[PDB]
Amino acid sequence: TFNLFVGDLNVNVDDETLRNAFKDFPSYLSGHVMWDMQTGSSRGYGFVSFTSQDDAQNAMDSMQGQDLNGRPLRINWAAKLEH
Repeated sequence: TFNLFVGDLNVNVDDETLRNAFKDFPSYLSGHVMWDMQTGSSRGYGFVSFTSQDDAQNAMDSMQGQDLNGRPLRINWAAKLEH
């Protein structure tokens, strides 16, 4: 699969909100907002999965810096979180 890291999420963005923003893009599979399992609070980022690399690439480019709940989406290829 081909996976996007979606950053700069408003802490009020839940799974439903994130999924609704990406649901209709070609090859979309799923979306999840990350939250701190010791507090329950959103980490302000999430992931969106696709069957196709080209389709994940286009969804990223289409949504890059677009506003969701007042905050610009900061999108990149999913990768190990640093530091």
